[PDB]
This record gives sequence, C-alpha cells and structure tokens, in this order.
Amino acid sequence: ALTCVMEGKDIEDWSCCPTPWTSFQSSCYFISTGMQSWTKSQKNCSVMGADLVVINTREEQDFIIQNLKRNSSYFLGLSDPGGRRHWQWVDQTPYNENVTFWHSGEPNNLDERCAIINFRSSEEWGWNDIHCHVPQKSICKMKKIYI
Ligand SMILES: CO[C@H]1O[C@H](CO)[C@@H](O)[C@H](O)[C@@H]1O
Ligand SMILES: [Ca+2]
Repeated sequence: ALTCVMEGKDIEDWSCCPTPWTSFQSSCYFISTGMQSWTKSQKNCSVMGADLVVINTREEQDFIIQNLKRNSSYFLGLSDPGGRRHWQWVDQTPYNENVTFWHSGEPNNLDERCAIINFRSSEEWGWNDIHCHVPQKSICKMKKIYI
C-alpha cells in the first residue's frame, strides 16, 4: 500500500511512499534498524528500490533526525573509497563542502572511508567518518511516487 499526501493546496498533486516509509518534500525515507556494513546497507537500500540517504540541505537533515534515535548511528550514502578525501554520494550528485554537517573535528581519518550520522553531546546531530566494515543502522532514500 501507498501513503499519499497533498502537495500544497493543489487537490491533484498527491505524492506517495510505501507505508513503512516517511515523507519529506519530494522524497521517501526508510530507517533500516538492522546492523550491516556500508556496502551491505547500500545493497539493502537498492533491493527496496532506493539508495543510502543523500543529504542536500539542512532542512532535509532536520527532517531526517526526527525519525532517528539519539543513541544510534546511521550510515549515509557518503564515502571516500580511495582515502583521498574525495567524497562521493551514492547517487552521483555533487559533494558540496559548505552544505555538510560533520561534527567538530570530523572527518578525521583517511582510513575511515564511510560516513554516519549520529548524536554527540551539545553538538547534537552531525556526521562522522567511520570504518565501512563496522555494522550500523542505515537510512534509505528514494523519490516519491505520484498517482
Ligand atoms: C568515538 O569517536 C571517536 O572514535 C571514532 C571511531 O570509533 C572516530 O570515528 C571518531 O572520529 C572519534 O575519534
Ligand atoms: Ca571519524
């Protein structure tokens, strides 16, 4: 089943997500609470027709964090596979340093080549580079369906 809501006041503009997903602007988001490596997480998002989350704006991040638990860490679709700080998003969209939300002092390791979002005291939610093989929860994102 799909969950559909109206965009603006236009009674014909209904956009939808599968029911276990949440919606914000033109995208659907799914929180995957199983612990898996970054690559297995991206594969899992791919199976449900999506990708690991790509964060475009502060507004988007502020929405996503409403659906996360402050004691948990979640993979983003953000990685540096060659260890050169040449960050990649999984949907081949640009990496814009001035719209990133790294915690203070992050990213801090060339050998930590995947990114997570989590909560740190006082700094609240932000990003950390970590080892890709360490199992974590993840966030998947895809476009809404219009009917
Ligand atoms: C707890 O946070 C610290 O350790 C992790 C790895 O566990 C690093 O990614 C992070 O930058 C800090 O140095
Ligand atoms: Ca780090």
